[PDB]
Amino acid sequence: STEIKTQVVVLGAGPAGYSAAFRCADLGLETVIVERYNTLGGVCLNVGCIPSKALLHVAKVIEEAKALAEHGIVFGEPKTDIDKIRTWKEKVINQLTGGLAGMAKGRKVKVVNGLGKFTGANTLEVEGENGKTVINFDNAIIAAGSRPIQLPFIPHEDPRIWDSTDALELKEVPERLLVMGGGIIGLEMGTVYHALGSQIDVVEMFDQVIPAADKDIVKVFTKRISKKFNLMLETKVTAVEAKEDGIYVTMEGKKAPAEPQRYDAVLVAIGRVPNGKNLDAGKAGVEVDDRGFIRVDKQLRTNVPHIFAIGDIVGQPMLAHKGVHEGHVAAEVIAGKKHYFDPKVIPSIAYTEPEVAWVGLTEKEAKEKGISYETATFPWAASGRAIASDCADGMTKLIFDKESHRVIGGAIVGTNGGELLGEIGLAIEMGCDAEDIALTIHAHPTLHESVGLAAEVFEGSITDLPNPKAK
Amino acid sequence: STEIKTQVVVLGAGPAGYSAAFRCADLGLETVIVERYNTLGGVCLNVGCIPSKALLHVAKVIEEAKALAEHGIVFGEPKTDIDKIRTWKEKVINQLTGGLAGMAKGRKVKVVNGLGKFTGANTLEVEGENGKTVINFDNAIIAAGSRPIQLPFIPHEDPRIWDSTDALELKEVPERLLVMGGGIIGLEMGTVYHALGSQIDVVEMFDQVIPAADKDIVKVFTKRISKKFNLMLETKVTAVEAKEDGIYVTMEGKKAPAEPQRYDAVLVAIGRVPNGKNLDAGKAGVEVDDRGFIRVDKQLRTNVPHIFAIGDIVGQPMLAHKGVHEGHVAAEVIAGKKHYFDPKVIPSIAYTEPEVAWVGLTEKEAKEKGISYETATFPWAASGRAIASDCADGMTKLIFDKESHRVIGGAIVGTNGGELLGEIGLAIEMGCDAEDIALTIHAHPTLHESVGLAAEVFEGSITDLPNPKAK
Ligand SMILES: Cc1cc2nc3c(=O)[nH]c(=O)nc-3n(C[C@H](O)[C@H](O)[C@H](O)COP(=O)(O)OP(=O)(O)OC[C@H]3O[C@@H](n4cnc5c(N)ncnc54)[C@H](O)[C@@H]3O)c2cc1C
Ligand SMILES: Cc1cc2nc3c(=O)[nH]c(=O)nc-3n(C[C@H](O)[C@H](O)[C@H](O)COP(=O)(O)OP(=O)(O)OC[C@H]3O[C@@H](n4cnc5c(N)ncnc54)[C@H](O)[C@@H]3O)c2cc1C
Repeated sequence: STEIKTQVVVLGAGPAGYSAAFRCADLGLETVIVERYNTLGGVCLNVGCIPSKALLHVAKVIEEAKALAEHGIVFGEPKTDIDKIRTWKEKVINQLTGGLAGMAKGRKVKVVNGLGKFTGANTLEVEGENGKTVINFDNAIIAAGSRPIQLPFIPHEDPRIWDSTDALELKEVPERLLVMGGGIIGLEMGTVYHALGSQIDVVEMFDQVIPAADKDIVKVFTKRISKKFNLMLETKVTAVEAKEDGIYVTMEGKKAPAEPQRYDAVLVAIGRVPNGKNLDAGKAGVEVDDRGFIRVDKQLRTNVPHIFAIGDIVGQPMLAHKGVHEGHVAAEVIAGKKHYFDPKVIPSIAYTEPEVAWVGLTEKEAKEKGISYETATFPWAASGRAIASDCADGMTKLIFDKESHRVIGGAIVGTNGGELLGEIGLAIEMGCDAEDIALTIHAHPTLHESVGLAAEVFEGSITDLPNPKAK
Repeated sequence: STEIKTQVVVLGAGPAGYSAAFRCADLGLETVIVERYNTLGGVCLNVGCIPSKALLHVAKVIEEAKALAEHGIVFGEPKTDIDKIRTWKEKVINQLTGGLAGMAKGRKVKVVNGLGKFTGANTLEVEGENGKTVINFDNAIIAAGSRPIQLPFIPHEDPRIWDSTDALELKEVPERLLVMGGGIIGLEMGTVYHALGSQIDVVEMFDQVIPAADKDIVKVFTKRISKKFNLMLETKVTAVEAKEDGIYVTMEGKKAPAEPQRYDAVLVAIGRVPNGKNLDAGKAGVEVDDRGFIRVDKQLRTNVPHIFAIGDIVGQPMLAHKGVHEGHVAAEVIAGKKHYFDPKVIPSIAYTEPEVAWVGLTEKEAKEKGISYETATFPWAASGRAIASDCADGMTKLIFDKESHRVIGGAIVGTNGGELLGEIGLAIEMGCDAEDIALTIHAHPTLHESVGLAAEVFEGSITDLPNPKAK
């Protein structure tokens, strides 16, 4: 065995973890990062956002190429080699995980391979293949992330029952695939496999996919994917049978078929739960809650002043950008700076086609916390760029506080829609009002000028559309 | 003949004109718009930005499809029908011009077909097929736009010598095409024709394409298109001969070939000049300058208090978004409101592949008006989204004022790069400083988060990069 000592040890090397660690190094702190897997970057880099975007990019080009056929460019069908696609994806990932190790070396952050668990309130041991390493620390940042949900009546040991990780290994292209969960992750994998040939069924208990998004926004999305997928909303999987020739799924609800359906694979994309209970947090005084989260305060302090928690392990939303930013705050706080983590806004994007992107308050949220608001919408059907890009069903929506006229939220549905959120997130943060946005000159013809036009709709000054607001 | 009377007559129905007209109608003014061609929307809609986007979209998918070949999706070569591509383009345009007429009717803006010229300081006649219509007006908005430059030693009567209009009719795919002018318009048509098969030569007097954009930005662009085009910088066309088997072009300068080269067509994309001298502006008191522009003030007043000018006919930049905004100000001013047109920022975008987009001060501009500044760059090679989208050469650049820390400019080179300008234009308008941007949470993985990352580079807080700034 062996024993070492530093100021800061970080547990987990996803976006939250290594962000904190690198920020610690840069603030002149002595840092060690503990990670159980062979590479850094955690879920996001290895089995998450990045691999997903690579496959989604491929799926998009395929679908866009095919659409050109009726305009005079006929590619015919792709000859496809999933093994090479898989190799590309692995190349993209390895490039980035290399950079991460590289930068970890440049910042002299020691990396330790093992599963780490808390010994005492100042001691953490990692049992990695290497040996038993005991770590003595002044400060600890817990960043151990989350994992996919499993149901108990489901045969999760059968290789045809997939979690997201399995979907992204791109083992095969199932002829008929069931997606359990009309959430973001599930809808994205649906998009990938449909491009590659799979027939897609989605089963969702709620009455709309992407439950958190507004109704009008998801209405546009749904009218788009219901052409591609078989959507079974307000419907529920009651039984799952592993048979030789398939997975037999029995459903009940509004769209349930009478008989059990046979599928070649089933992706269970129900959600994710925190890894809070697996660190022996108890043995360092840190309190885990019932659901698995390690609750923290504006400074990312656990109930143990010198032990911090960041990322998915801390609560919704389980998004990468959240983790990074909390990681920075947590490092800065340890390094003495008086900083706090409280963003008024956190963006969310579904990178389906069309994309569904939103930030700030949704109508639902305001309609519930009793905020009085007005919305303004610009439909892409009136957008030169959108028509010319053959993506003319989409809308940009801004949500204003009706007496301050301040922008409190925004949403997009459309191709490359997610790239419009930067402007909206910035405006909310800066306290912009409709006039500020409307009078900013937006390039023509872009999609993002729809943001400014939405504002003009509010101001009742818009000319690119019939204008009922003024006389 | 026939004679009519209204409060406002608008001359020209491009983006500036119909914007002004529609804004006038909405402000309760009696408006007539005069346009010489059969459809509304002017150059931008009919032979400009829209047709260009349509063809550019097609070209992009073609190039993106072809690149998938080395990843496991092999489409092989497209069977192409330029006549159908042409029909598509004409469909996209007709849809939008239909909407224009429609909205013109809904706003009860009378449209008059003819070439209009100024009779007196309150009287304009239009000679259209229809007849002779004399128009008596209280106010006139001049929005007659610009036209492409022609050189005099060039045989412009030869159908193989093209302006942009000719390029966009997509008559044929020349085997060998010469683009005169490494400006935006020229570089974009090069991109279209290369996708459809044309061999491309560009000849540019300056030492870089897109002269106005920063060196470091265009460096990245150039290293990309120099793989596709034959770039002849610091080179000049001295002669052009119409022969049976081609157009023989003689060049001199740094990259000039010894002998004249034979080309199947030559696109002359040197620039555009104002239509200021063709309206008999003289006969209404309006003064035209030497170069063709109708100079105006912060309110878009000509030297004749009740006669306004908007759009290309007024000065650089000759961009559609400028025209629209001025058109609104001009209408509002006429309707009594005390409004002014002075934006601190006007974006520019080349919709090539990769895109080159910039807004606010460039390094050049500041290095000349003696502003002391610092820049921050984020290279896309470090971008997960960019790598995963197979577009990993690109950079986002923010230019800050070094004592206010305010953002004064920004530029992007990369795929869909133009959609990132909205955020940057807004921040400059709002007077944001690097911290405001850096602390705004940007979605991961998007391209636009490179904006926030560039700011973090400036703050010296960035962790997605080796950070030099912090010890
Ligand atoms: C399919 C999919 C798609 C996604 N797409 C997006 C997206 O588009 N945008 C977005 O923002 N987010 C996306 N996410 C969510 C995102 O990946 C997570 O929010 C993010 O990875 C959380 O990072 P983290 O640092 O908190 O945890 P993780 O990335 O989970 O990192 C935790 C690390 O700690 C390690 N670890 C755990 N326990 C121990 C132990 N005790 N000892 C040593 N090491 C340990 C784990 O191995 C892991 O590497 C996606 C997720 C999935 C699954
Ligand atoms: C190939 C190309 C690509 C372009 N791409 C972009 C781009 O991506 N982004 C961008 O912002 N801009 C782009 N532009 C520039 C943009 O098209 C112009 O800035 C815009 O059209 C200017 O609009 P306007 O109303 O000022 O003038 P115009 O669009 O030129 O409209 C003037 C109208 O007045 C009419 N007219 C002129 N004289 C008379 C007469 N005396 N009587 C009656 N009618 C008359 C003309 O027929 C015309 O319809 C592009 C231009 C070209 C050529």
